Amino acid sequence: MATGQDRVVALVDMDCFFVQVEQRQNPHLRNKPCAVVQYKSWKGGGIIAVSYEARAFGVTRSMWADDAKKLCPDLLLAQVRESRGKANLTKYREASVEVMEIMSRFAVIERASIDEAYVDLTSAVQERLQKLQGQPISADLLPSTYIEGLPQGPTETVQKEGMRKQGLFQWLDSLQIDNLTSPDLQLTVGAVIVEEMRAAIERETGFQCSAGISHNKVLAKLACGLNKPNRQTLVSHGSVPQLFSQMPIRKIRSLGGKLGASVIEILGIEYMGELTQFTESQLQSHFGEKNGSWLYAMCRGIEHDPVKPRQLPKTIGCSKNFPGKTALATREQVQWWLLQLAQELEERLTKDRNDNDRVATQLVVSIRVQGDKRLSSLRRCCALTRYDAHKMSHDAFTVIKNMNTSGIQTEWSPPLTMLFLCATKFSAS
DNA sequence: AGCACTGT
DNA sequence: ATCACAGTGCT
Ligand SMILES: Nc1nc2c(ncn2[C@H]2C[C@H](O)[C@@H](COP(=O)(O)NP(=O)(O)OP(=O)(O)O)O2)c(=O)[nH]1
Ligand SMILES: [Mg+2]
Ligand SMILES: [Mg+2]
Repeated sequence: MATGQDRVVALVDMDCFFVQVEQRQNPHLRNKPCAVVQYKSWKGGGIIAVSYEARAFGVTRSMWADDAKKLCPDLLLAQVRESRGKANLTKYREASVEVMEIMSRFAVIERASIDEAYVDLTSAVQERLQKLQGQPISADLLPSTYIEGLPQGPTETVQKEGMRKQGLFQWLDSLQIDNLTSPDLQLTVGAVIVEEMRAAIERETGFQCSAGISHNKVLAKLACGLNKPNRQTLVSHGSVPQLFSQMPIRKIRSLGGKLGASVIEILGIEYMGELTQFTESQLQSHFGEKNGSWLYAMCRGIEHDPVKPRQLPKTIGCSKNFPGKTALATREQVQWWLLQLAQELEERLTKDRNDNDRVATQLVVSIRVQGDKRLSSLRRCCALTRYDAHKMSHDAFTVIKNMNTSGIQTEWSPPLTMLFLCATKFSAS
């Protein structure tokens, strides 16, 4: 804990998740360059998930499918289901629940996104350590594990699986010889458990995933990306100095945006490791007490954000953009789409209440007007008393109708480029 | 409470 | 003209 080695934390991330879901359903897509796309009409659809075969051609997320086909002519495409005029992600939310439920059998999980979850293995590691007590850890228990930073020094060596094994052997040889620390043993056992977790996910869903194992959430997530796909990486406390010495600051979670850019600009540094030069007080003065404290500890491999026990989303939301000439202008238009959104929301809320024994109590309504730089022009709350689509849509209209700045009966102005309904403030029931 | 930021 | 979500922190 003084060196931030009290916990064993893992981050599991499903490999090209939406693709895997579609590839499981359509075997003709397996082991092929493939992507998942929503809305075929505009340039073949926007790509939101890309198999690794397709990545090898340069296909990326946030790319029009027509442009993707220019890079990858044999690219196959699965379409997001469309329901009530909009993209419907239910299939991937259900697939995500399959996975989370398996992970819960092993430990406390924090659902971080639709396709990844943090795991706190600290207690499971102790449990496992007293079983087989004193018995050595065989390389056969870690068949897909990389040890970041290894192999090193002097004493297969040209291909990747050979590299992995050498690094693992070096790690395990130093373990059983007492040349490593107690937290290093714990991470190793954590990694044995994460192998079993990943094998169970694949056996029971067909989905492959990658994992990071380390002492905190940031290092776990960083480690998870070092060896994708279908592999897991152990980032020990001792590997942090070399790992961070050339790690771009933007690669650390929460520094990929404006804050990270201002750390680079204000301090004149490029890599996470350079942050160790500064005093905590110096970092607090530039970035605030909380950010400074977090940065001072994080650049040394230390962070204390806990794995929250939260397997379910906190909100259930429903949105649609209306770009360009499709922006909503008549009142009958806003009311029709508000109803479409409200109807999908009701279905999902009803399923939620039956599955998870809880009810939302607040309806958040957000819109965007044509010509606003910000992603949201107005957010407004109202009570959510019944799971009734028509009420929610009327209430959503009631709380935005004052945005219309026009006189004509059947006209809305300025036109709306975005509607968003969100149920929140869940309570047991 | 409304908003900005950050992430998948 | 990507888009559809979702969580956290500030004031
Ligand atoms: N609509 C939309 N969906 C997204 C976006 N980013 C991700 N998703 C959806 C699609 C993704 O399938 C899922 C998980 O996102 P990741 O873990 O960041 N990428 P993946 O799991 O696909 O591949 P790997 O993890 O091996 O890099 O969330 C986005 O910008 N937009
Ligand atoms: Mg993923
Ligand atoms: Mg992910």
